[PDB]
Amino acid sequence: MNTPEHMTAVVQRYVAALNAGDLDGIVALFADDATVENPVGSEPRSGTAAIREFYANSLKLPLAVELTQEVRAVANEAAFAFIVSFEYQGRKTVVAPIDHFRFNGAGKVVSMRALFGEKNIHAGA
Amino acid sequence: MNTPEHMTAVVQRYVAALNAGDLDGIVALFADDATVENPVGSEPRSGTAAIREFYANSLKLPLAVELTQEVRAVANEAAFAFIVSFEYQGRKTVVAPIDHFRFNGAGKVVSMRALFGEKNIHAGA
Ligand SMILES: C[C@]12CC[C@H]3[C@@H](CC[C@H]4CC(=O)CC[C@@H]43)[C@@H]1CCC2=O
Ligand SMILES: C[C@]12CC[C@H]3[C@@H](CC[C@H]4CC(=O)CC[C@@H]43)[C@@H]1CCC2=O
Repeated sequence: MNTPEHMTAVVQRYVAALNAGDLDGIVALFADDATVENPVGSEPRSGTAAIREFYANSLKLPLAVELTQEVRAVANEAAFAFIVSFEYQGRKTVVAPIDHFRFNGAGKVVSMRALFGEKNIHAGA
Repeated sequence: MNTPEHMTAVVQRYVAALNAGDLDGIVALFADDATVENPVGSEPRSGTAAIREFYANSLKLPLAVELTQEVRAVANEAAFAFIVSFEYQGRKTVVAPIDHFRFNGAGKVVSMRALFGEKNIHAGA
């Protein structure tokens, strides 16, 4: 069973791996047949290869990632609020999404969706 | 056509309605075949009648509801972090869930899922 402690630990590990640029660390949290929809509304990317490619590309820039509130976890799901800060096109940018994870029996993330829109993307020029 | 601005406005109306105990106002935001899963993992309430009953029971005891961060809205979906505060017989409780709304083309909410676990239910004060 997915304990709240496990799902919370996985969310923390995810954020830590992103903040450190640990690609293998991020991918290791996902099932081999998992799906990533980032952002919500974009083409779903499934399978280890597609997931690795997505994060590999995201990590081409140093990302400062931090949780901004307590993790919500119940049943086999977790949701969390956080910020991702980086410099893009010579402008300080802070994105504030809410991510949602679904876990399987092995405690692996089988589906992740990052919900953020244009109004959650803050570029300070 | 359902847009990000519309969904965000609906989340604001939803929170204001919860604070006013406006059952009709809350229900008016949902589609006829909408569903409510509170909390995530429990049997979903389906249809106007069931949804109304859910909110009637959920608001018997007055709730102070507040968005704690910006609303996230994109492609027919929205997610928001907030708190629900109430007191009963001297016992204060603050619940911090993350809600996920899915909207249909007509701009009505077809799905509401409230993700929170016991770790998100804070007693004491
Ligand atoms: C700034 C940006 C949106 C915010 C996106 C960024 C690409 C990397 C991802 C990585 C994240 O983890 C949070 C959101 C951020 C886009 C590049 C083009 C664009 O518009
Ligand atoms: C049942 C409950 C009040 C109703 C709250 C619920 C937490 C999730 C939120 C989600 C909503 O969008 C509607 C109101 C509902 C509380 C858990 C503890 C409690 O008393």
